[PDB]
Amino acid sequence: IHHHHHHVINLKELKILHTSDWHLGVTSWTSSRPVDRREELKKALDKVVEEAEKREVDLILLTGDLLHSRNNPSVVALHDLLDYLKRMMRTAPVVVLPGNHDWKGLKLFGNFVTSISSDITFVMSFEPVDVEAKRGQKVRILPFPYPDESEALRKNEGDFRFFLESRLNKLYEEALKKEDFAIFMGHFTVEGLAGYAGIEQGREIIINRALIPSVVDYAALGHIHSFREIQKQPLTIYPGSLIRIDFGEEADEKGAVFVELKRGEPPRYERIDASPLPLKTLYYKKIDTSALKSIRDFCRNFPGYVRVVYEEDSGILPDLMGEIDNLVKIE
Ligand SMILES: N=C1NC(=O)/C(=C\c2ccc(O)cc2)S1
Ligand SMILES: [Mn+2]
Ligand SMILES: [Mn+2]
Repeated sequence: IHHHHHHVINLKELKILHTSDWHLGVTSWTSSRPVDRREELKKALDKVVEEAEKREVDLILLTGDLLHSRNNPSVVALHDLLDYLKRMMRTAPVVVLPGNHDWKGLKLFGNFVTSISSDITFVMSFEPVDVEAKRGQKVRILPFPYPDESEALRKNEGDFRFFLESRLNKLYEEALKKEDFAIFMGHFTVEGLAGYAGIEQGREIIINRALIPSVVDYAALGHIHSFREIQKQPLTIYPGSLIRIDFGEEADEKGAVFVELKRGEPPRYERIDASPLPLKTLYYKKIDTSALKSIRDFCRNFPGYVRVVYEEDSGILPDLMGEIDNLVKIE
């Protein structure tokens, strides 16, 4: 046949796959028992990609931290990224909103790649971009990346906040000039999140959810590891990551989201579960004979990774990480 976009008259529906926060390249628990997450992660992504193909989505949105390493991603990590980007592009046009990147290689790459292809678009600034979806639908993208110099501008909280708000107002106005659909994409922490917020060791951008341009058909967010449905109008969602990165994500649901839009109807979505490996934390006062029994018994047939937390030493610990290959941390 052909392998370009279709052009359907008066089509007022849009099918979206939104995934985020891949963290390609991650090795977890390096201080206790390093575990390369690559194999588990690629399984999840395959599942997401296969779902996309089955649902014949029209557009694929990628937000958040696709690479784990801020400034120095490994070659393997890069190769997996570009590999998965190609696979999606074979399914549907892809729009990518990069996370908090350091290396300048990305911006030149993203622009060049966007200039030469009609199936991937990198949105690296605050400028809106119109894109064409799989069946010819015109989609206006309103991007909200991490601001480059303003976080380091050291401008007071007041002026910085006003900068952000004025940026959102601009996006609001640009969304009103929409042909067909408009989608917001952002990479920041929604104000008053509980409890994926209050994360440390990273410079944070807090945005009140009311300030997300209310006239968009969908608000695709990334940066947060847990799936959250922030609000219904405009439908605003963090997909979450695809694997449980660390033990604070034990109780999380991981996957991507499928979203359907129809002009005269309200937006509907289904979660696509990545069904990643489970995590479990076991708690004890001391590692006594009872605790050893409990640990050994639990880990025995548990398919995922296990952390043990305890308060006090009480003699020489047996080589538990030896007998139990599942146990990745005893602090
Ligand atoms: N600290 C960082 N987090 C990221 O996601 C980084 C880079 C990135 C580059 C391309 C892309 O599509 C997503 C993220 S750097
Ligand atoms: Mn982030
Ligand atoms: Mn993240």
